[PDB]
Amino acid sequence: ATFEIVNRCSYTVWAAASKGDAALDAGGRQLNSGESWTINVEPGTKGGKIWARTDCYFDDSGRGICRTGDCGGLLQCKRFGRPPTTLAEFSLNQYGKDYIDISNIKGFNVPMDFSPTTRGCRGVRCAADIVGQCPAKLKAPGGGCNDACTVFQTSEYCCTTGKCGPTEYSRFFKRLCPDAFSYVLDKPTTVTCPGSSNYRVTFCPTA
Repeated sequence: ATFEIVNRCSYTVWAAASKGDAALDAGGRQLNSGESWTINVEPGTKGGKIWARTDCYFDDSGRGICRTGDCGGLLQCKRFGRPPTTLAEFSLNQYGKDYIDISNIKGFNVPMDFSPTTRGCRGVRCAADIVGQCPAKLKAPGGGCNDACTVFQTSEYCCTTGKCGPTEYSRFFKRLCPDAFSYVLDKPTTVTCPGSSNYRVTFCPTA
């Protein structure tokens, strides 16, 4: 499957793509404002994620740091990134279909659209100004808006026991972005797409 990753933000981002225990394609790349990077993701990839990283530094060997979304200091990510990270999430070729969503469960750093470029379904978007409107207790001093599990480490926010409800913090993310997951047991906003669809992830889709 191809994923076209497009940075429409006015700032550079370092895109990342991983399934948690491995890179997808090269795992990460710099995207200046307006640049597009197309990756190939193996069919059947389960639990894949794409995100943006901000304010990164890397040396000539590809090691360094990002202020949001850092994946163990690597330019080419092979693990998931440090919150806060808006997440494009997908599982491909699962019994004939693909499944896509956007999640704020790991916080928000950059607005995003995640849409098919092929027929048969609809995209999802979280492009409100969540960082500007972020509750004071969730603001990440490094940049971004953390989720409440990251900040407070409770069973209720992290849904550790499997039985959590919405919270004042999850409801903030859900009010600003109704079509993204705001907590683990949110009513799902997953879209079913034809198996083997192709996609575009656009950072900062609106102005």
